[PDB]
Amino acid sequence: DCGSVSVAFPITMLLTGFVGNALAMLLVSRSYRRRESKRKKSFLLCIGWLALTDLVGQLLTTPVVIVVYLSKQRWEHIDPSGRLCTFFGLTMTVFGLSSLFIASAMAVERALAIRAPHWYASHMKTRATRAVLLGVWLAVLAFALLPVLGVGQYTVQWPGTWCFISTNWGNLFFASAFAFLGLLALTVTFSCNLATIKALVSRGSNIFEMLRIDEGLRLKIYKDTEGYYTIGIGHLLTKSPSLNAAKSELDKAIGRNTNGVITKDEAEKLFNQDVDATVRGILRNAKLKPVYDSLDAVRRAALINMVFQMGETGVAGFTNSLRMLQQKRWDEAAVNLAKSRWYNQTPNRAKRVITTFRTGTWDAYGSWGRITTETAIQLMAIMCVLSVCWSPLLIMMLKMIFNEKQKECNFFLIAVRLASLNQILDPWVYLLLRKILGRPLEVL
Ligand SMILES: CCCC[C@](C)(O)C/C=C/[C@H]1[C@H](O)CC(=O)[C@@H]1CCCCCCC(=O)O
Ligand SMILES: CCCCCCCC/C=C\CCCCCCCC(=O)O
Repeated sequence: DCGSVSVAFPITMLLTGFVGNALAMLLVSRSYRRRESKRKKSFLLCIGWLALTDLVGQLLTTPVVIVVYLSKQRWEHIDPSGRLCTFFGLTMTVFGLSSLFIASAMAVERALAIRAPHWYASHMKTRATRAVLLGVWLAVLAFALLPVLGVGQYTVQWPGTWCFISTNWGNLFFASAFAFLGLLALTVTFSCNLATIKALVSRGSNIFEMLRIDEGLRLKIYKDTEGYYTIGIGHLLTKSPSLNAAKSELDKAIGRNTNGVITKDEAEKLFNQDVDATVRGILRNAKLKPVYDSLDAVRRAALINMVFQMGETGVAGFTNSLRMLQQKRWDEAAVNLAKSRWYNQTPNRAKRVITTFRTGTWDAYGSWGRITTETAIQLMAIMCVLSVCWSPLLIMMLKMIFNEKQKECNFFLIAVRLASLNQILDPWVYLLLRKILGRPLEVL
């Protein structure tokens, strides 16, 4: 095929891939080193690492492909020894699997953040995410080093412009392993992305999710530190030690026979009741009432959060902080709240609350604005792009293992070219398209 064999493909592919990935890295560096409030620096860390992984993979492969075209093909002439072909095979496989596993790591992380928000906020440290991206790399590099040892081999592919995984036992096992490793990556990505979208639709009110991150959600009847029956977001059922008395208390509050188990919607209903009662306490308190009225809906949630943690009297003791809230001295009020025994006992919770009072945003807890639909469309796009670009290669390889005269050589070049396109689209899908086309979103 005179059409498929052209130097115009690697030239335009390298050009588009280079610009996108070098710029994605530049924007990530400007957005991460800021030192603000949110610990979502790990999401920037993954995108930044993905851009680097994609850029290096293109810089190491494409110049060789260009050189063989200029020399008038015959890879075996330019490389009589097996060094460049095995190296090319290695660099194609290590950077190919790394892109798919980083895409999967992000999918898993987003899913954990939304499906288990309480556990995510306390268990992370950021050092774990940096170690995972290092570990994934070494595990992939070790697998890619198998033909060097003896398991499988890297051969010259049609039209003699590139090298890849060859398709008795060693060659077939190494090829099958790559095929199943690639399909596992796509299945893990699709599953976590579908789970995330489903959960974004299920999301409750902004107050509900705020206290879920701070206190946690339990849908089964459990005992607290004092031994009292509790459910949902810290809702005490009864002070009686009887389990029967607790199940009948929950059944009265809900309506139906729950038998210790409830739904997120029912937990939100019990939470909304607790919100009504805490507002009653605030309005009845002489000191908390003028503060509550002067504050906006977002800042009121930060006050309700404090009342849930310390109680009506506990919050009232912060006389100096409350006076600054009505006077709208947000920066000064933050300092006085930080100078407390509460801040030292629960540093992560106090930091998220103080930021909500200071900025008047949900930023410390998450997005939840118009970004909730923006993320849904972005996750949907990932699944579409990843499947069209990476499925033909993976299916072609499984077909080759299962065993002009054949037109498989022509389609295999189309298949690897599509898989290479995924690492050109990556900076656009994950960062650049949102950062550039952020204005037409408000227009539409
Ligand atoms: C198998 C998946 C590898 C994907 C990768 C890790 O991202 C590396 C691909 C790099 C491409 C780049 O995107 C432009 C280029 O040239 C590289 C090799 C393309 C395959 C060989 C085709 C040879 C030809 O054009 O005749
Ligand atoms: C606005 C988003 C930017 C997207 C840029 C698109 C980059 C496309 C670059 C090169 C085309 C790659 C060719 C892959 C198709 C394989 C078919 C073939 O070999 O004929």
